[PDB]
Formats: sequence, structure tokens, C-alpha cells
Amino acid sequence: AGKITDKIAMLGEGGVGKTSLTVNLTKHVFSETYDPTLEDSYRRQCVIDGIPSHLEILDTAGALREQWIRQNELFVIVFDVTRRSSFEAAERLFEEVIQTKRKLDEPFAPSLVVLVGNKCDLDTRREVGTLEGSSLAKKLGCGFVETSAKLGTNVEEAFFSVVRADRRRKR
Ligand SMILES: Nc1nc2c(ncn2[C@@H]2O[C@H](COP(=O)(O)OP(=O)(O)O)[C@@H](O)[C@H]2O)c(=O)[nH]1
Ligand SMILES: [Mg+2]
Ligand SMILES: [Mg+2]
Repeated sequence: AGKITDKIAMLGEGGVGKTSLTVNLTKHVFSETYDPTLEDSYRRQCVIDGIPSHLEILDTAGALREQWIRQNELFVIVFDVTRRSSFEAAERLFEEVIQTKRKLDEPFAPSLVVLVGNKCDLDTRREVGTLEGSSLAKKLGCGFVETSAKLGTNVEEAFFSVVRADRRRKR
């Protein structure tokens, strides 16, 4: 009891909100500003749908990305809804995840990934639409959640989504 139950990796281009999301989720003491030059691994003890869970989240920032993928079970791929280039990278990153997980499996499934459209509080400046993010995720077989690390909006839903999916798979 109390041990790490799930290993999640953050992926996404710089500036999309990876660190901010993780610090928000884990209720870190300087929730608004904590951002060390060298990324940390973060922990959240929680109860997800009645089951006590302990998430270990790898914050990150090609070959090194492959190590991050081998050493984690679930994935949160973040893009910035105000930056279409970040959305394009996220799609590329999803393919890296699948291909890498395919290598090891010889199983991993796209539902163990969630695409996160962050900075949704910046609605008046979005370059990527909600329906567009939703349709990409549907095309790929993965989750899609819109979040605001700044306001905390939908942050838990985003992270817990991949745990929920993993459990859904067992039956
Ligand atoms: N308005 C807004 N700004 C955000 C949000 N998430 C992150 N930021 C800002 O985006 C910048 C980069 O955030 P950071 O967490 O360091 O991104 P990272 O490089 O992916 O880890 C910082 O100035 C954050 O304050 C959000 O949800 N809304
Ligand atoms: Mg960061
Ligand atoms: Mg550290």
C-alpha cells in the first residue's frame, strides 16, 4: 500500500504547459511558479474512481525521448491551443510513442495516451479548435482533454483519463 501504481510521462514541445500541468495536478507548494532548470519527477497520491492510486509523473524537456517512453506506461501529450505548430508536434509525438511501444511489445494501446489542449483560458487567442483536437484524437484512438494549468481547469480529468482507460481495458 502507498507504492507508485502508475508511471506517466509528459510529452510536448517547449512552452506548452507540461511543467505547469504537473505542478498543478500534484498540488506542489509553489503551484504557480515552480519550474526548475532540471525537470523533476512528481507524485500525486489520489483516489481515482474509488481506487487509491499513486501517480509518478515524469516531466520532460529524439533518443532521450525514446528512454522516457520505454520507462513509462501512460502518456500525456500536451499542446498549446494558441500555437498550431505545437499541435502538429503532438501528432508526431503520438506516432513516436506508438512505434516505440510497438518495438518493445515484440500490448500497448492508443487509449493509454491522452492528447491535452492546454491554455484553454486563452480562448480569444486560440489557433487550434476544440472539434479539431477532438477529431485528431478520434482518428488516432487516443483521449482528448482541454485544460488550463493556470486555472486548474480539467487538469485532474486529463491525467486520470489514462488511468481510467487502462482499467477499462482489463475487461
Ligand atoms: N494562460 C495560461 N498560461 C499557461 C498555461 N499553462 C502554462 N502557461 C504558461 O506557459 C508558459 C510555459 O509553461 P511551462 O509549464 O513552463 O511549459 P513547458 O515548457 O511545456 O513545461 C509559462 O509562462 C506558463 O505560465 C495555461 O493553462 N494558461
Ligand atoms: Mg517544463
Ligand atoms: Mg530536481
